[PDB]
Amino acid sequence: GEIAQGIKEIAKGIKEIAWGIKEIAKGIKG
Amino acid sequence: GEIAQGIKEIAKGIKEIAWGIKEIAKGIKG
Amino acid sequence: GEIAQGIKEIAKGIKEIAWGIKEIAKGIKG
Amino acid sequence: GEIAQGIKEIAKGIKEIAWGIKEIAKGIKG
Amino acid sequence: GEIAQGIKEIAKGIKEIAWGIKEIAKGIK
Amino acid sequence: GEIAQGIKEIAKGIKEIAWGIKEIAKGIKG
Amino acid sequence: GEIAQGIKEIAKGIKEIAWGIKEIAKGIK
Repeated sequence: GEIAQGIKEIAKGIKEIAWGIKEIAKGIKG
Repeated sequence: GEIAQGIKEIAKGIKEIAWGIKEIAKGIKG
Repeated sequence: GEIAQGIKEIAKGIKEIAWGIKEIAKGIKG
Repeated sequence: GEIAQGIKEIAKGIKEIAWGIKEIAKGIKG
Repeated sequence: GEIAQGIKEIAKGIKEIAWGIKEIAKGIK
Repeated sequence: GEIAQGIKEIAKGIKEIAWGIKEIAKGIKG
Repeated sequence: GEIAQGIKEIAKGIKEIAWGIKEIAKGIK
């Protein structure tokens, strides 16, 4: 259960990186 | 099943990062 | 236990990357 | 099989990130 | 034990990436 | 064996990201 | 053993990313 929870927290962090990269792409296009 | 679901969510986030990086590459090349 | 702890430490580092990427996006946006 | 498939999808997305990063390096060198 | 050690070495490297990214954000600012 | 192969494919893609990041560093330093 | 070896190769690649990101931060600075 602690392994499944760690993996889910990785997935959450990866989604937050994807959001940040999209914000960089928008900044560059500005 | 929760481990397989976490790994699939990581894969989804990584694909969204790939899309964002490609958008940055296109923005810079503009 | 050591595997679950290592995975949690990966998740912590990935969150720190997400914060850094957000700070880059803010810098680019001015 | 679902775990092996998720891991393979992570590998595919990571290779797509590598391609994008190489295109950023090309854009900067322009 | 070799798997746990490899995972811990990934964690260490990811933290060092985080520090570098923060330094980029400071450089841009 | 399918899990070991997926992990090795992730390792390959991570090395290709490392190469691209180094090419960015060289581009900027130019 | 093949799983432990793959994880160790990921750790090596992550450390090389960390080095590259540090070089970017130095370049911007």
